[PDB]
Amino acid sequence: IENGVSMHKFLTIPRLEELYNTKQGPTNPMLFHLIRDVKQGNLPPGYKITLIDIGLVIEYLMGGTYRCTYTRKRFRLIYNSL
Amino acid sequence: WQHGEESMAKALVACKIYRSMAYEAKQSDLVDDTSEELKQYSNDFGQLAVELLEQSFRQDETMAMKLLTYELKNWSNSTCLKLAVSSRLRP
Amino acid sequence: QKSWIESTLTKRECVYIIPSSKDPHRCLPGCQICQQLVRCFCGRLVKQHACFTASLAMKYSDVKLGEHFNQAIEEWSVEKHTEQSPTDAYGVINFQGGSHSYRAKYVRLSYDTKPEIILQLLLKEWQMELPKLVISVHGGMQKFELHPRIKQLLGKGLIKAAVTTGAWILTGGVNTGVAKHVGDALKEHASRSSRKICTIGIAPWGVIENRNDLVGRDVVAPYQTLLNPLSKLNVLNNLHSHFILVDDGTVGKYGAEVRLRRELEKTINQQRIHARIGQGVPVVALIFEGGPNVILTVLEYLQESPPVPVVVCEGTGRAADLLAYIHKQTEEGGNLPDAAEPDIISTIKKTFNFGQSEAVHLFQTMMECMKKKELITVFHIGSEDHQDIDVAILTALLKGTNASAFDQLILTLAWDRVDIAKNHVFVYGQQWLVGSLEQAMLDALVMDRVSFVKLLIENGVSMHKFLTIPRLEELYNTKQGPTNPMLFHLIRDVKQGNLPPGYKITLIDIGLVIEYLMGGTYRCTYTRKRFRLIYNSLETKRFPYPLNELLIWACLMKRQVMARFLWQHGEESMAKALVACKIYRSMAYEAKQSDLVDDTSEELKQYSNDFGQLAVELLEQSFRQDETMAMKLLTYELKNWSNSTCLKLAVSSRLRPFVAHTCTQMLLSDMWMGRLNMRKNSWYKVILSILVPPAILMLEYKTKAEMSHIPQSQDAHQMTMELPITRKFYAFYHAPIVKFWFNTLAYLGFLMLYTFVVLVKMEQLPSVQEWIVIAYIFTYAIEKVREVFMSEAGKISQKIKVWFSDYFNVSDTIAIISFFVGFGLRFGAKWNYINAYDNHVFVAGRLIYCLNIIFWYVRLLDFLAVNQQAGPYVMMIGKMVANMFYIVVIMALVLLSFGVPRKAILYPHEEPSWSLAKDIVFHPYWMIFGEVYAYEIDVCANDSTLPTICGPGTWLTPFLQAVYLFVQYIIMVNLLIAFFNNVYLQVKAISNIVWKYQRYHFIMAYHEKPVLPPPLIILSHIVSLFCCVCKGPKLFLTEEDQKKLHDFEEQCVEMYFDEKDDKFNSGSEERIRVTFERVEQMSIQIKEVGDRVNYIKRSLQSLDS
Amino acid sequence: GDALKEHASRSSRKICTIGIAPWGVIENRNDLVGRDVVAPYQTLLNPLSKLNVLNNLHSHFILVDDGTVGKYGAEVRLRRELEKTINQQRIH
Ligand SMILES: CCCCCCCC/C=C/CCCCCCCC(=O)O[C@@H](COC(=O)CCCCCCCCCCCCCCC)COP(=O)([O-])OCC[N+](C)(C)C
Ligand SMILES: CCCCCCCC/C=C/CCCCCCCC(=O)O[C@@H](COC(=O)CCCCCCCCCCCCCCC)COP(=O)([O-])OCC[N+](C)(C)C
Ligand SMILES: CCCCCCCC/C=C/CCCCCCCC(=O)O[C@@H](COC(=O)CCCCCCCCCCCCCCC)COP(=O)([O-])OCC[N+](C)(C)C
Ligand SMILES: CCCCCCCC/C=C/CCCCCCCC(=O)O[C@@H](COC(=O)CCCCCCCCCCCCCCC)COP(=O)([O-])OCC[N+](C)(C)C
Ligand SMILES: CCCCCCCC/C=C/CCCCCCCC(=O)O[C@@H](COC(=O)CCCCCCCCCCCCCCC)COP(=O)([O-])OCC[N+](C)(C)C
Ligand SMILES: CCCCCCCC/C=C\CCCCCCCC(=O)O[C@@H](COC(=O)CCCCCCCCCCCCCCC)COP(=O)([O-])OCC[N+](C)(C)C
Ligand SMILES: CCCCCCCC/C=C\CCCCCCCC(=O)O[C@@H](COC(=O)CCCCCCCCCCCCCCC)COP(=O)([O-])OCC[N+](C)(C)C
Ligand SMILES: CCCCCCCC/C=C\CCCCCCCC(=O)O[C@@H](COC(=O)CCCCCCCCCCCCCCC)COP(=O)([O-])OCC[N+](C)(C)C
Ligand SMILES: CCCCCCCC/C=C\CCCCCCCC(=O)O[C@@H](COC(=O)CCCCCCCCCCCCCCC)COP(=O)([O-])OCC[N+](C)(C)C
Ligand SMILES: N#Cc1ccc(COC[C@H]2O[C@@H](n3c(NCc4ccc(Cl)c(Cl)c4)nc4c(N)ncnc43)[C@H](O)[C@@H]2O)cc1
Ligand SMILES: C[C@@H]1CC[C@@]2(OC1)O[C@H]1C[C@H]3[C@@H]4CC=C5C[C@@H](OCCC(CO)CO)CC[C@]5(C)[C@H]4CC[C@]3(C)[C@H]1[C@@H]2C
Ligand SMILES: CC(C)CCC[C@@H](C)[C@H]1CC[C@H]2[C@@H]3CC=C4C[C@@H](O)CC[C@]4(C)[C@H]3CC[C@]12C
Repeated sequence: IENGVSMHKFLTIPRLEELYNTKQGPTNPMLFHLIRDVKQGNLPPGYKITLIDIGLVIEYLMGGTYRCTYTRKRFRLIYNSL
Repeated sequence: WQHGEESMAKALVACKIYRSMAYEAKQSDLVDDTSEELKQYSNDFGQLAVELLEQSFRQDETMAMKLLTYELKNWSNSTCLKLAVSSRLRP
Repeated sequence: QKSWIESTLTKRECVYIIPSSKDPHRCLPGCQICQQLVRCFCGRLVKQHACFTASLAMKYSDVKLGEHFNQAIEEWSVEKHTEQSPTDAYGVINFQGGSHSYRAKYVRLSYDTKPEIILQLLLKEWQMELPKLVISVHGGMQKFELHPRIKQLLGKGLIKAAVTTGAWILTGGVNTGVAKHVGDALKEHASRSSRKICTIGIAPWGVIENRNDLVGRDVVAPYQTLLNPLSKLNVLNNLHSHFILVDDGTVGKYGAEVRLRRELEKTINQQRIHARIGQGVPVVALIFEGGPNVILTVLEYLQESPPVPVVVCEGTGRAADLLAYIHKQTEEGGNLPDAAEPDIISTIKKTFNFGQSEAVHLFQTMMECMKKKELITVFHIGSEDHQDIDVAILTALLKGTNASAFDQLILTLAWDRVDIAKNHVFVYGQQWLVGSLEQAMLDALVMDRVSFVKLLIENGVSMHKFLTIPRLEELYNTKQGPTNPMLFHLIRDVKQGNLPPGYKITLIDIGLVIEYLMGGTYRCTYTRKRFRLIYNSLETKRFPYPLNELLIWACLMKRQVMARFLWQHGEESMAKALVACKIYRSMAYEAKQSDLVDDTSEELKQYSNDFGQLAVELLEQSFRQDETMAMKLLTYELKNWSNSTCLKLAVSSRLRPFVAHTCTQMLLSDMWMGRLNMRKNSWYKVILSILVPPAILMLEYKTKAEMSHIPQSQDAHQMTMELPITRKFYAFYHAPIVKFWFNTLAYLGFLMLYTFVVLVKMEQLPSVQEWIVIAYIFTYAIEKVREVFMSEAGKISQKIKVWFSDYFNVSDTIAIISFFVGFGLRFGAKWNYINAYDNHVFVAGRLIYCLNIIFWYVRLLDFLAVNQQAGPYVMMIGKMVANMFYIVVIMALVLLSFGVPRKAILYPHEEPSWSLAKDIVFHPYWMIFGEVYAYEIDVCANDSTLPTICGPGTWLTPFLQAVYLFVQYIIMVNLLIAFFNNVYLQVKAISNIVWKYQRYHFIMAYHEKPVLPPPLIILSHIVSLFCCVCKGPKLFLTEEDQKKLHDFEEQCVEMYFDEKDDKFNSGSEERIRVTFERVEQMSIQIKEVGDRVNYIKRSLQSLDS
Repeated sequence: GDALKEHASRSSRKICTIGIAPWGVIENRNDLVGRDVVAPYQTLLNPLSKLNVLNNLHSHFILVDDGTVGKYGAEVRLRRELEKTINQQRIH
């Protein structure tokens, strides 16, 4: 960042979607569990995580009427574009 | 956290994420607990927010009270009080 | 348009077109290649214009039919062939990358702008404050490098010189020249640091990358530091806070910045540096490299009118290395030493190779620079030049520019830099004039620069000469500095509600404020006949004690740093600190109560408590030196503070740590004695000497010398001149210790009677015991009316408001009024003669006595509280009843939660009756105190005392009561035991302090009391009214003791400040850091000397071969 | 007199610094006239002055009245004779 990296340019969907789907680093076994809960109990074997699914975790973790930007119409629309 | 803006808001969301992860991790019987680690992570961000509010408050008490109550627009139109209350963050 | 920028500032765009020079690039189809590549002599090619008029000419082949008479090709004139319009690019850069997202402002103006409009932009539009210095850095035009030695030091001082003086740094802005390393200096040494430097960068729009990104109206720009290798232009540097981007209409070429920049320098040097000062914002030029354009610029400035000095930095690049070089080999003004033409042109030929004609031309340009050697500074970073470039940049404006020592000082004053003024304006052998120093003081006072007020007093300013009426009257009437909105409000109050619009404050009006703020009988020197007389007249206007008058000014203006400074200069140090505590304390009270603006009362009370602590810390210093003279300091009349007293001023401000200091308590103990020496007597002998008067002659007294520190009445002091017999009786009965016991024996014999009267039958007429009691309570009440009238302060409603601010004076009013209601009903009733108590009026009077008696026992706590130990416990009881209040409100709720179900379950068949109010509250209260009512629980039991109360639902009451007492005792009584035990220590500590404070009012009340107690006091009244119609204590000092006492106070303020520093300078934290800050410097000097020995070894091999 | 300044001549222990000068060469002679009078004396080094200013940090002064004014000289006798008059005193 100091030597000239703009995180606005480096934060596309596939990248930030890739960042969740990494075993090349310190990972959380808690996250894949949280995803199984919000997904009605199912987990397909491959299952590259998506951002609409992270949204359901945060909405579950923040509780109440919290609604993440990953579950909105604007994002769900452009998500299917990319 | 210290890069970007909305610093208290990001610290009070973070306290609530870990706090909920700790609760689920404790209650959920999946592997070894890891809940003592997440609550400390929560209380670390919850302390940052307080230490900022003290900083804001000593500068201008009127604008600091505005910081508590402005709609966020990036955090579901919530509020820094509402996020601290959401995490039972009493200080 | 809703924008001054849009309405006023203008862009530029080459509406006309002029093709590039001649050449088609390659590629046979001449017509295609023309429109494809060919640049305008504007600077942009045909397809970039878009120039709607020219667009319908782009189609034809372009604007301007062909060959066009080569005169007319070059007839490109920015004034003729380029057009203005409401600008497009003004907003906020949002530098992406780096860290923190540093955020700057920009604008795209035309070079056709008038110079004033730019100053209108920086200040009014961009909301900037006018600086006190401008640093115009010229130097490298192309990206270069500095030794990390030479880099960081220029980034120490170019910052520090710009922080302190609130300076603007005018760069090129583009990240290729000096702006890079200027911009880096912002980085390492924390340009924010809670104090941002307003760094500006002026560049031309035609040469900067990402022009499109900065287009838009008030738009945040996603600008980034992307140094593309394929880019040809420069990047805007990050750490510059502002940018001005001239729109020359062209693109690609440099050049259209140097006009505006120099004209901005003029436009700032034509601004008043500060409303109080009559100079202009000075300008200095700084250099880090240079080609021909730079050293030519250096020549311009030295030639300008006013001349702008120059600071060159040896060791930074082509020019600056040379400009120090040619300048070092020069003499006074204008020379090269006899044989230097060959050497210096070779340096030119090597350092910047043009070659043997342009060298000599620019060499002649270097001559005319070295002619004005006096304005140029050659700070060389090698060893120790001009003491750390801060000094050099700031002192450079204090060089041969013909500015007298006044003009030299006042500029360092605006900058708020004394180190410059000390080391470079008060240099040995300076030519100071008569009023220059005094005038600079008047500026430092109003601008609130204490450090120059110190400096000017040290360097020969007598505040007795500089404190006339108009000056000190002007000082109140200033907006050129930190002012107090509270003062003009205080003036409106004392002026009956009026305020004429102009209203230059006067000193008779400040006097009315102080008299209002100090209260009581304070009378300032500004309202007296001597001052009011000479005031209308204006040697005789010089204020013999000025620093008593500027201490008040500093405090009425809420200027603490000035107050504490002006406090420690002069004399009467405690007195000035205790007045100051009272001024602020009253200002805080008025500011709190008065609903004028935001409160500011938390600020004033701390200012009060700051001076109130100084006085205590001095009294401790005095007391540890000499306890006898310190007690004199408490009680001498002041003669500059309304003939008041340091105790009286501390009491006036309720300043308990001074009244509870062990010196006042040691004095109050010595006034309690009187002439008696109760060190070598005992209370057995004082009491016996009251009942046996001739035993007054066989107990020891004090001489006139032990009574020298003790204030006295006039009569009491006259009788120390002579110890005869009739002086030993006066000395005894007029001692406060004697008046006390002589009143306790009368008061104890009062209750014994009044107890007897109340326990024994009372017939129609009062017994002898009861008449003696009415005599006491009557004569005792006359004593209290006397206390109110002779209280302190002539304002009647204050005599009353202060007397009812005391517990035992309010209860006496109730106890005395109740008694004569009782005597009236008792005495003035139609007695029955068959049986008393057939008269309900005689009953009432008697029962008032039986309750009035309670007031007169509790009053024994006023007499028991004279003791060391008893007193504080007495004073605790009130503080503790106040603090237990809410535990007891809960205990009363638990009571009614129980009493109402109990009464309702057990007694259903009740009509409305006031007994219901009792029975819900009566037994549940007595349960708190050990009464279980064991045989009223379970009323249906065999052992019951209420078997008739047995009925439906009465089995619920033992459950209810089990819960009740659990809550009372096991929770609420032990919570209260816990309360007290965990609050005892701090209530006991406050209560010692409050007792020691009330001990002033108690003892000083007894100098005023008559001798005889309140049955025989009427004699002392009749004697006083007989001696009032027919015809307090002071500390009398001779002239040689007022002398030796002021010497004592001065000596103790010395020891105070000395010991306060010696404690600090000898502490651990202060020795670790001076140790730390020298291992800084030594570590640098070892590697320095560690570098020198590396340059000593080279000589060994050199002299070897 | 400056050495008194920097290194805290008071320091709770004042040095009894004496300065013997002649009265005829000192500025503000009139200001120092009077009987047991506190003098409003100041350090005003007027450029148009020709005489010397009494230094501040000296605790005492002996100003010989030679009868004349303007000339130096009438101090060296007393000073040396004071040295004798002290060296003829028992040190303790
Ligand atoms: C024979 C039997 C008959 C009677 C039986 C029953 C007797 C009942 C017994 C009652 C107890 C009697 C003692 C009361 C003690 C008061 C405490 C006190 O002084 O507090 C404060 C009073 O501050 C004031 O300013 C007071 C001014 C008015 C006087 C108080 C009226 C109370 C009257 C009650 C009449 C009850 C009499 C009922 C009968 C008609 C202390 O002062 P302060 O706080 O510093 O205030 C000054 C400064 N300030 C204003 C800025 C704050
Ligand atoms: C600094 C402030 C603190 C000090 C405060 C000092 C001020 C204190 C204020 C005190 C005044 C309080 C009121 C007094 C009594 C009147 C009310 C009353 O009950 O009257 C009764 C007596 O009526 C009479 O005619 C007989 C009165 C005899 C004189 C006693 C009161 C005067 C003394 C006052 C000396 C005070 C001055 C003290 C020295 C200054 C009326 O009832 P009755 O007639 O008996 O019966 C009627 C019905 N029956 C006939 C059917 C039975
Ligand atoms: C069910 C029964 C419930 C209650 C029952 C009893 C409790 C009722 C209690 C009422 C007191 C209310 C006052 C609260 C304290 C205020 C602070 C204070 O210091 O006040 C005063 C002192 O303190 C007193 O005057 C306390 C008096 C009561 C203590 C016990 C009396 C013992 C004697 C009676 C024995 C008789 C026994 C037999 C009688 C027949 C004076 O202070 P001030 O001048 O006002 O200044 C304010 C302080 N400030 C400046 C810091 C703000
Ligand atoms: C959440 C916290 C838990 C609390 C703890 C548990 C709570 C305790 C629970 C106790 C159990 C209840 C005892 C009563 C049983 C029934 C009584 C009955 O039938 O007959 C009796 C009626 O007597 C009454 O109706 C009185 C009710 C009992 C009052 C108990 C108060 C609690 C004191 C203790 C509290 C501390 C407990 C200490 C715990 C170790 C009498 O018999 P009878 O035939 O009707 O009449 C015979 C005629 N005669 C009356 C003329 C002789
Ligand atoms: C710790 C160990 C304790 C032992 C535990 C064993 C428990 C055994 C339970 C026994 C209850 C049943 C026995 C009585 C049967 C009904 C008839 C009767 O005699 O009624 C009697 C009242 O008493 C009642 O009516 C019942 C009382 C119920 C509450 C008992 C406590 C509950 C447990 C604890 C929870 C408490 C809550 C605690 C909250 C913190 C009426 O008799 P009397 O009063 O003499 O009046 C007769 C005359 N009359 C007709 C004129 C009115
Ligand atoms: C205000 C301040 C004054 C100063 C005080 C000193 C001066 C005051 C001194 C004296 C004035 C009183 C005169 C006495 C008259 C004698 C007759 C008498 O009383 O006989 C009684 C016996 O009892 C006594 O004789 C003692 C009565 C007083 C008891 C309290 C004295 C202690 C205080 C003072 C001394 C210690 C001092 C302690 C402190 C160091 C008999 O009772 P009776 O009521 O007479 O009979 C009628 C009964 N009937 C109504 C039921 C029908
Ligand atoms: C500010 C002070 C002033 C207070 C106000 C003034 C007070 C003066 C008030 C009144 C004076 C006049 C008294 C007579 C009243 C008319 C009734 C009457 O005459 O007879 C009746 C008395 O009835 C009663 O109620 C007597 C008791 C009332 C006094 C109340 C005092 C309390 C004041 C607060 C305490 C002070 C605390 C002050 C602390 C600040 C009946 O009695 P009788 O005549 O013998 O007839 C027998 C009847 N029988 C046939 C049924 C058997
Ligand atoms: C007629 C025959 C002749 C004899 C009669 C006389 C008999 C004797 C009379 C009284 C008893 C006490 C006598 C001893 C005094 C000792 C001296 C002393 O130190 O005094 C102290 C106490 O001063 C007082 O006044 C204390 C209260 C006593 C008078 C009122 C009674 C209150 C208590 C009633 C309770 C009711 C209990 C109910 C029980 C029934 C004052 O001096 P200090 O402490 O040095 O000051 C310290 C402060 N300093 C350090 C800042 C300087
Ligand atoms: C819950 C804990 C464990 C207990 C469980 C078991 C108990 C459950 C609860 C309650 C039991 C109620 C029945 C017991 C009475 C039987 C005997 C009787 O008749 O007694 C009396 C009536 O008593 C009544 O009429 C009872 C009133 C209704 C109950 C109200 C709730 C009280 C408890 C709070 C709610 C519960 C929760 C409280 C939470 C701690 C006697 O009246 P009588 O018959 O007219 O007598 C003739 C009178 N004569 C001769 C004078 C004419
Ligand atoms: N020497 C000496 C000396 C002699 C007597 C005293 C007693 O002082 C009396 C005054 O003390 C005052 N006072 C008191 N009085 C104590 C008291 C008064 C009455 C009762 Cl019934 C009780 Cl339970 C206790 N408490 C105070 C407090 N908490 N804060 C401020 N002032 C207080 C009150 O105005 C009262 O008039 C103090 C010192
Ligand atoms: C928040 C707290 C809740 C509890 C409580 O405080 C506030 O609520 C209050 C209401 C009071 C009652 C109001 C009116 C009457 C009528 C009167 O009728 C005279 C009849 C006859 C005489 O014989 C006339 O001749 C008798 C007294 C009674 C019942 C009061 C009793 C006390 C009560 C219960 C008080 C109690 C302490
Ligand atoms: C409600 C009325 C009609 C009946 C009597 C009320 C009771 C509570 C009154 C009558 C006498 C009163 C006392 C009279 C005198 C004093 C001394 C004072 O320093 C504190 C209050 C205190 C201790 C009073 C407390 C309240 C009191 C006890």
